[PDB]
Amino acid sequence: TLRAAVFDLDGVLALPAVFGVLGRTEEALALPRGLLNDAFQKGGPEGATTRLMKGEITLSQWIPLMEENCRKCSETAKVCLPKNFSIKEIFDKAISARKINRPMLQAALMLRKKGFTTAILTNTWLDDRAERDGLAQLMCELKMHFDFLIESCQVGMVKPEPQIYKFLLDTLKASPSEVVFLDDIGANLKPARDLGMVTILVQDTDTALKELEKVTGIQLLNTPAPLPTSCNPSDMSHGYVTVKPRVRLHFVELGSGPAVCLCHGFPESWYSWRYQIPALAQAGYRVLAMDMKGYGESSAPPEIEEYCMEVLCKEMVTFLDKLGLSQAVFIGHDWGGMLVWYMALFYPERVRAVASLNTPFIPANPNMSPLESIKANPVFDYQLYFQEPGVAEAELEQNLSRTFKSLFRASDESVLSMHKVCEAGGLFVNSPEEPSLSRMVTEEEIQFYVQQFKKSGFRGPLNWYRNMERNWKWACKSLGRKILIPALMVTAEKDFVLVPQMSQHMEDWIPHLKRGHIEDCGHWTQMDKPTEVNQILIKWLDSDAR
Amino acid sequence: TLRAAVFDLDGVLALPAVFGVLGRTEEALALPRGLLNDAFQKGGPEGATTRLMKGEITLSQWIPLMEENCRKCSETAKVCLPKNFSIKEIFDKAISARKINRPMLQAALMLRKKGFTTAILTNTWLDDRAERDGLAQLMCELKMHFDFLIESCQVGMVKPEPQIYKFLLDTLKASPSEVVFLDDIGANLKPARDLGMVTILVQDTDTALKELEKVTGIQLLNTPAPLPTSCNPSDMSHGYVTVKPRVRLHFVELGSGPAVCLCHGFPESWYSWRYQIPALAQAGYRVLAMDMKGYGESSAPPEIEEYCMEVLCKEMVTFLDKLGLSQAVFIGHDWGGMLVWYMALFYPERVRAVASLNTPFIPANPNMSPLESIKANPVFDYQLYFQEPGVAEAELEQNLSRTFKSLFRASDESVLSMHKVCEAGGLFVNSPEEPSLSRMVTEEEIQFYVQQFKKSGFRGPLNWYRNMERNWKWACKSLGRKILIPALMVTAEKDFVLVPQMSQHMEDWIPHLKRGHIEDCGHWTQMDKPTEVNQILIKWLDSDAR
Ligand SMILES: Oc1cnn(-c2cccc(C(F)(F)F)c2)c1
Ligand SMILES: Oc1cnn(-c2cccc(C(F)(F)F)c2)c1
Ligand SMILES: [Mg+2]
Ligand SMILES: [Mg+2]
Repeated sequence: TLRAAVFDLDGVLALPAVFGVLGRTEEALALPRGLLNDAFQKGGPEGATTRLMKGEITLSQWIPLMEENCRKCSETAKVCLPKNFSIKEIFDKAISARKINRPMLQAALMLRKKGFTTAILTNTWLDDRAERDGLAQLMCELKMHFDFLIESCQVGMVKPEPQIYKFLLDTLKASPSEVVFLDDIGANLKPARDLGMVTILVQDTDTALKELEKVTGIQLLNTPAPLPTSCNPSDMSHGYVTVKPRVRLHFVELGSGPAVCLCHGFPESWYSWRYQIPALAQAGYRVLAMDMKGYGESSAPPEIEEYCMEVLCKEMVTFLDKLGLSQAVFIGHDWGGMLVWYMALFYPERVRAVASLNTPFIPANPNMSPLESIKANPVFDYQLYFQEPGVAEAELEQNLSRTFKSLFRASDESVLSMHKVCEAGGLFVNSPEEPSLSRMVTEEEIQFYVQQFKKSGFRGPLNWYRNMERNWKWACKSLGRKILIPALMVTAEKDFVLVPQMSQHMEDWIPHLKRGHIEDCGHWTQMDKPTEVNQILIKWLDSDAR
Repeated sequence: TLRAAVFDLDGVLALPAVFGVLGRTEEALALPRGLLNDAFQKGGPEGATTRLMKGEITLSQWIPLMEENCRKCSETAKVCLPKNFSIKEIFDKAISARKINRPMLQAALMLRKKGFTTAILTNTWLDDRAERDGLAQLMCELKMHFDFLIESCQVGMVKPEPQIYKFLLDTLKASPSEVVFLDDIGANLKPARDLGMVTILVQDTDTALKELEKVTGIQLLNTPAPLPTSCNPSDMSHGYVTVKPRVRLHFVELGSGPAVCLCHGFPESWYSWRYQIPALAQAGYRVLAMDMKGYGESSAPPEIEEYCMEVLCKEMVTFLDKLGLSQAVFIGHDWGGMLVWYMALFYPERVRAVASLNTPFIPANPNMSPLESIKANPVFDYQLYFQEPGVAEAELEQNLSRTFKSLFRASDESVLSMHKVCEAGGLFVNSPEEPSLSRMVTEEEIQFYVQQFKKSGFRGPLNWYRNMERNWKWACKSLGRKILIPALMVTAEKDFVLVPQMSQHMEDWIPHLKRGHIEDCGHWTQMDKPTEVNQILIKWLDSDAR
C-alpha cells in the first residue's frame, strides 16, 4: 500500500534543527522564554519569515528584519537584548552546527532500495550569506539520495499551506494514502493527515524509525551496515583527453579540491573505483577515475610497446599537462599500483602523494632477467601464460560474463587457482561454465564490465604484461633513487598473488612510507572491502596530501 | 636556412638563474668567493651534481651531499660556514625566486609562429622537495609553448656531453646548421658550435634577442604586444554531463583551484572563451567553458520551452550536482550574461560570485509585457525578427561562413545595422555575399564555428529568444530580492545593442556591484579585447572570489 516516503530537512534529515537554536540562545542568554521564537514568527503568514520561506526575499535581506522583530518583541516584554546580540551570528553558528542525521538518511536509502519513491519537502530559504557554501554542501550530499527535493523558496509555497501538499502529491504521482510523511512540527503534519497520508511526528529518531518500520513493514532499525554509495555510470561527468594522435584517455570526474587520480588494475575499469569515487569527493577531493590505456572508452592500440611503463607514465604526465594540473595524488591498484610507484620515481614534481593497494614497490634486480624473476614464484605463472600474443586473448574473450564472474570473487569463493596455469592450458580450464555470482558483485555490475570489454577486448590489457624486459631496463635507471614524497602502501591479507609479505622491504626505498592493512580481503580490494579502503585512503589523504 | 631554435631554462627562459644564487649567497654571507660554486661542482663528471642532473639521484638525496661538499670546501679554504647555513633553504628560495623571462618566451613564441621548431634543452633534476609544485607549475607554463622539452634528468645525459647534442639533433630532425642554440654558459655552447650550430651566449636578454633577430632575420624586439594564448580544440579535456534524459552538456575544462563556469552568448560556443581559458587557469582557477544548451556538442532539443531561463538554470544546477561542485563562479556574456544573473537570483547558494560582460541586470517590469518593452527600443528589433520559428533559422543556416563572418566584427568594421531588421526582411539583406575577414578572427577560427553549427543549426540557439513571456513571469517572482553575493558588471563602450548606459541603475539591485569598462570594444567582447577582459576578470576573481 505505501509507495512513498517524504522527509523534512530541519529536525528530520538534519540535526540539530535551526528552530532549536532560538530556544537554546534564549536559554544561554537568560532571555524571556520564547522571545526569539516570537520574533522569528512575527506577522505569521504576512511576516518577514514567510516571505523568506516563499523565496520573496533572501536570507541576508531577512536578517535585519528578524533583528527589528527581536527589538519589538523585547520592548513589549519590557527587557533588553545583550550588547553584541547578533542574529547573523546565531544563524551562522546554527546552520554550520546542523549535520546529516545518518540513521534517518539510511532509512530513507533502504526504503528507496525496496522501491519507495522518496522526497525531501522543506521550508527553506535563498541563502546568500558569505558562508552559504556550507549549506550548499549539505543539500548536495542529501539530495543525490532522493527522487525529489521540494523547497518552499523555489516553489513559492510553505508548510502548512495546503497547496504545497497538493504540489507534493502531484510531484510524487501518488494518492495520499500511498504516502508516509515525517516531520518534527505537528502543525505541518496536520494537512498531510487531512488528505489521509500516514504521518510520523519525529521527536527522537529511533522512535520515529520504529513507527516508520511498523507502518511500512520494512526493517530500518538495527540493520546491518550498508555499502558506501556506488556510482551510476550515466550520472557521471565523462572526460576525454587526447594525449597523442592515436591515444585519447577517458576518465570519470567528481568533486572539488586537490586532484586525485585513480588508476585501476587488470582486467578492470574506472568502475572498479565506484565505491571510492563518491566517498573521496565527499571528503574534499577532485577525483579523476581513469580508464587506463587499453580499457573501456580509452584508446587501445594493438602494439605491445604502446603499454610499456615508460610510455604509459609519459602519457599520464601529458594527461595532467592537457588538464592544466601541475600535480595529482596518484592512487593505483594492481597494474595501476605499479604505475603510480613509477610516476613517483620518474615524475615526483607531478605527484602530490602516491598510494598503492596490493602492489608493492620492488626495485628491479639489475642482475636477473625479469622473466627469470617471474619464473621463481609459482604464483606468478599466470604472467607467463599471458606472454604469447593471442593465447590469453582467446580464452578471456571467449565468454565475457564467465570471465569477470570467474575473476571477480572474494577470498573464500575462488574458482581458479593461479597455479600452474600454463601447464593446465589456461586460467579457466577447471572452472565452471556458469559460475555463481560473487557476493561482491551484482549481475548488473558484471554486465557493465562485459559491455566495456566488448569495445577492445583483452589485447591492450594483456599487453601491460608483455614489456617485462623494457620495463626492467627503464626501472634500472631509477635504482639510486628513493621515494621521498608522501606514500601509502595498503596490503590485502588474502591476496594470494600480491601477498602482504612481498611488501616487507619497502621501507628501504621509501623510508617514510605509511601503511594500512585490510584483513579478510582478497585481490579485488576496492569492491571486496570498500568501507575499509575508503576509511584508510581518506585518513591518509587528509593527513598527507592536504 | 635556420629552421630551429633551442633555449636553455635557467638563465635563458627563466630568471634569475639558480647558479646565480650560489654567487649571491657567498656575497650576502661574506663567504670566500666561489666557495659554493666549488661545492656545487665538486667531483666534476663523477660528483653528486652530475648524478643529480643525469637523474641517478633526486634533489632531496642531493641536498645532504652538497652539504658535505660545502663542509669539505670550507675546511680546505680554512673558513667556517655560518650557524644555520642551509642548502635546502638557499635552494627553496632560489627556485621560487626564478620566474619566466617574458621577452625570451615571447621571442620563442614569435619564432614558432614563423614556422621554427622550438625546444627547451635543460640540465635539471628530479624534484621531490615538499615545495616541488612551484617548479612543476613553471615547467607546465613554459613547455606548452615549445615543440620539445628535453631534460637532462629524463634522458640520462647532461650539457656539455656531446651525446645530448646528437640527441637534440635527432629529436629536432634538423641538421646542425639549421639550428640556433641559446645558453648562458659558454662551455655549454661549445659542443653546439663544434657541430656548426649558430650559438648565442645569453648575458642580458635584449642583447641575446638582438643577436637572435639578426641571425634569423625575424623581428623579435620592440614587437607589438601579442594576443593572450588561445586554445587548440583538440588539445583540450572535453567533458560531458547528462543533466536529464534528452540533455547532455559539453564543456572544456582547464586548470585547478576554484571552479569558474563560463557561459557564452548567441550565436557562439565554448570557443568564444578561447582567450580567457588558458589565462584564468594560469591565474589559479578551474575553468569550465560550456557549450550552452542548443550549441556545439551539447544537446539541442527542438522545443521552445526547453530554452526558457528557468529550465536552463535548473539544468546548470544539475550540472554542478553531477560534477560534485557545491558552487562555481558564473561568468556570462550576452545570453549567458542574462543566465548568470538569474543563477545569482534563484540559486545564490550555488554561485560563488557572478560576473556579466555587456549584459546588464534589469529587473522585469511587472506592469509591461516583455514584447512591448522590446518594441520600445529600436535596437532590439533583431529580437522580434527572431520570434517566428523558421524565419531566422533559414537566413542564418543558409551560408554559415557568411553568417559568422558578418556577425563577428569589431566596432569599426560592422556590415549590418541592427536597425529595422524585420522591415528590411532579414539580418543580412544589406551585407555582402563574401564579407572580408574581421581583424578579430582568422579563417580557421570562423571554420570552427561553421563546423560546430553544422551539428544542430540555429533552432536551439534562436529558441533562447522565444521565451520572453515565460522568462518575464519567472523573473517577476524575484522582484523583492537583491543580489548580495560578489558581482561584477563589465560594460563594452561600442556595443550598440547592450550599451553601457543600460546598466546604469544596477546598483539599486546589486548595492555592492563592482565594475569594469572596456573602451573601443564592440559586442564580441572576449575576442575583441581579450587582453583587457583577462586583466579585469582575474583582478576581480583574486579579490572577490578567492
Ligand atoms: O588471490 C588472488 C586471486 N586472483 N588474483 C589475481 C591477481 C592478479 C591478477 C589476476 C588475474 F590476472 F587473473 F586477473 C588474479 C589474486
Ligand atoms: O553593437 C553590436 C553589433 N552586433 N551586436 C549584436 C548584439 C547581440 C546579438 C547580435 C546578434 F544576434 F546579431 F548576433 C548582435 C551588437
Ligand atoms: Mg522541521
Ligand atoms: Mg644555464
